[PDB]
Amino acid sequence: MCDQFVGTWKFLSSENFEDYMKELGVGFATRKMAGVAKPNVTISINGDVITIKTESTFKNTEVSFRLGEEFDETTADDRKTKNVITLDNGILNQVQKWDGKETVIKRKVMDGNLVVECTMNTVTSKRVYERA
Repeated sequence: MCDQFVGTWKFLSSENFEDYMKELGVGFATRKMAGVAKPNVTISINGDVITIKTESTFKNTEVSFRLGEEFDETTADDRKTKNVITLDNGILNQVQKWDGKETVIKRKVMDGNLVVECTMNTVTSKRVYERA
């Protein structure tokens, strides 16, 4: 019926993740630990406030936001970013901006799988997660 964002998702696979993180400017070596982790992402909703909590990784993070409203995030690679997330037809669209640069992270639920497609400049990278 509806499998939607809320709940807990376990890494399954990734594609092109290395060239994306290079495009972002992630340092050689942070790129390494990022490619061995199998992160667990929990999406939780409290009223009109979404929380995306990333665990089982090298550096755990938690971001809480309201749709359409701009917020700050210091990312697990030390970027200091401004973000706006919107929702259109079941896809969360995050626009992440630091230094005249920008990345777009799209999240969509497809049949108990969460597909996160990240795009910067030329480069796109897909990560798939399985519902826990």
